[PDB]
This record gives sequence, C-alpha cells and structure tokens, in this order.
Amino acid sequence: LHTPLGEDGDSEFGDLIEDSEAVVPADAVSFTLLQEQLHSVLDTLSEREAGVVSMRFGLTDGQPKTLDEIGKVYGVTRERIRQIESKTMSKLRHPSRSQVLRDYL
DNA sequence: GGCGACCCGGCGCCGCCTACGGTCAGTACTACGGGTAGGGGGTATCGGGCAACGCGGCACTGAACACCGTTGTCATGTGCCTTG
Repeated sequence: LHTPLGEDGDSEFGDLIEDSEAVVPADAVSFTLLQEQLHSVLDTLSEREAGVVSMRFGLTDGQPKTLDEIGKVYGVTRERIRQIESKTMSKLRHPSRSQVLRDYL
C-alpha cells in the first residue's frame, strides 16, 4: 500500500481505495427513520397485536422468536399466536398502514 | 594537552492546494503418512393447518305466579200491599 502510486511525491497506493466497514450516515439515518416510522405504525394498532408481532419478528432483540416460543411469556397457544400473527399481517397488508412503509421497502 | 582545524558524520530541510496515471520479473524432487472437512442416512425434536370450547345477550319451554279488572255472589236491607 506504500507504493509510489506512480508519483514521486505526495502519493501512496494506500490512499486511493475506499473501505467498506465505515457506516454510511445516509443509510444509517434512513434506517433510523424506518425504525421510528414502523414503531409508530405498530403503536397505531392495538397494543396486544403490537406486542405479539414485535416478539414474533424480534423488533426489540436481534433474534426473532418462534410461534410457540411466544406462548410461554404471554401464556398462549402455538395456534392462537399463529392466528393473531396472521390477522396482523392481514391488517398491515391493508393499504392504509402500508404507504408510509412503501418507500422504505 | 587543550586547542584547533578539518573532517567527517549526520541530520535536516528544501512551499500550498488541484486533474488525470499504466503496468510485470529467471535454478528440485519424490514419498509417505496421518488426518481431516467434506460426501453420504437415519433419527429426534420443534413448528404449521382444521376445529376446539368457551361466553353473553337475549330469548324462549312459557311456568308460575302476581296485579289490577271484572260481573260472580249474596244474606241482607227499602218500598208497597194486606191485615191488625
């Protein structure tokens, strides 16, 4: 990386290649706005529906939880949880609570 | 003998940002040996689709009583007629 870069002075091949680990502020703030808007639309729905979808898709922890995995803290059945998840997906699929999330993809 | 030159070392610098830049370098070899990460099959455990079994309003078997309403009922009282 300390090669002359073909230039006798003031240059180094080590100062011409961009990295990839660096966080792009644009993408980061877009993600933050996505998180806030999704949390807002999530609060718009019922608090119970909100909580169950959040725990299923893991919106507070990195790893999502399985259906029956939610039926221990909340004390519900593996098929009840599936049913409320299904009707949550049905409601969120409504064009009402989709537009604000369309551009986010 | 400390000065003195001189001699050398030795470093250290030589100004600020800007556009593009083109490429390639020669003389071992086999042989074994272990040991694996990858190729396979079969098994134990967790994760989905239909009914599940609650509830609640009210609603009915109306049943069985209750609330007035009513013409049943009547032993017991006025008015006229006959006899004291």
